[PDB]
Amino acid sequence: PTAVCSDGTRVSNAVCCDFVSLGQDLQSMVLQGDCGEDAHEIIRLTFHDAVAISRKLGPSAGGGADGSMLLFPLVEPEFAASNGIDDSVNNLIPFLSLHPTISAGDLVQFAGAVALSNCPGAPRVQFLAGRPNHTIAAIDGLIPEPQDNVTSILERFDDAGGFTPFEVVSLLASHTIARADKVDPTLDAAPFDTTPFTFDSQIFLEVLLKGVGFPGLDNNTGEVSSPLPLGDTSTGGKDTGLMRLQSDFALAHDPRTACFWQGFVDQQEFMSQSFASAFAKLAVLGHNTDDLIDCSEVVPVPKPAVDKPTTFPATTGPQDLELSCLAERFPTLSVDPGAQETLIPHCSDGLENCTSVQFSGPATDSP
Ligand code: HEM
Ligand SMILES: [Ca+2]
Ligand SMILES: [Ca+2]
Ligand SMILES: [Mn+2]
Ligand SMILES: [Mn+2]
Repeated sequence: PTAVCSDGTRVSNAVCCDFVSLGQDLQSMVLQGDCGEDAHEIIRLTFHDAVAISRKLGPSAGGGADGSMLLFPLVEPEFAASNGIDDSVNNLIPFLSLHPTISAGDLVQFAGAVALSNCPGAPRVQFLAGRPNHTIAAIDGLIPEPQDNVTSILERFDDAGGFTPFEVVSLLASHTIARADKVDPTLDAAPFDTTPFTFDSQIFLEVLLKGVGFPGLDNNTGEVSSPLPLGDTSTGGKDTGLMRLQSDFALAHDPRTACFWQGFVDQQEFMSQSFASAFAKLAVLGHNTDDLIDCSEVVPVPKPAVDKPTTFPATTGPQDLELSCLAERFPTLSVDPGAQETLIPHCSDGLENCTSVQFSGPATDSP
């Protein structure tokens, strides 16, 4: 039966109402309404928590979206594939006691939904509640790494939850708001696209440009050359140059995924809807949706997509593209004016001095 919540929201089930105050606390205490560092790491955690599940190995290998990352913070966060995930994990642990009617699995996925809503252009994702509050730690080896090839990547997603190559590329839209802190031991927050605080299709276009150099070292595992490597870090600045993952490069050029990859370029609505569909499927891995309840209405309405069209970043152009998809012509797009590479801002407000909430906690990371 229906009820209305404290902020006035109509809900199909009154047990959805407990998520209202949780969302408010996630914003006030961690996310701060920003599509910033803390939001990005929390979105990354939804994937690390959910994908640790295997059809072929059976339930003992992992329970998927079950909050195992939070309930066993001394196990999975410290596996090599998850180096750096401790930040999100430690930020979320306190909410377990603060909102004890909400399972760790629900907490992770709801935090991800709220985090996404802070990012201009992101979809309002489905949110189902009712994941059980108990599980066990997954085994190591279930999380794809940037050095993995496409066959491996596709097999892992298929084994986790029957994701198709389209769904995999759709999920990787998330790298439109992604940066790397661990891939290069000399770099902090190296962005994967020129708008890491905007949920747009720049990532799809920019992975297709010819690489020309590196923002840091030239020999990091899982990293390939970037088309826009220049930053201001060599002189003490925080605007790290753009980084490209080997896995993104490979997905953009593999015959199984290349057309899906390019298909999202300058297709904002198609990209956000496709991400939303694949993400909703990721969010319930390890669960039958019949055992869950629909609490989608308590997901905040996201910031709207920006006005700006998809364009070539300064100093780049269509002549720099490496195309692989024969089925669809790459669209004609404007080029941003400028003779020099434009620094990619370290903060959503365009400055370099922003700071982020970080709670201390039991999960740890390595350099
Ligand atoms: C083949 C699959 C994937 C690979 C190889 C991969 C790899 C990576 C790597 C290497 C980083 C940088 C981590 C660091 O050094 O700090 C990263 C960050 C990130 N990942 Fe992915 N990822 C994959 C899929 C996904 C999916 C499915 C999602 C979400 C649906 C996701 C969301 C994110 C986000 C939001 C960040 C940014 C975190 C931040 O900026 O602080 N990734 N990913
Ligand atoms: Ca898990
Ligand atoms: Ca972006
Ligand atoms: Mn960190
Ligand atoms: Mn990060």
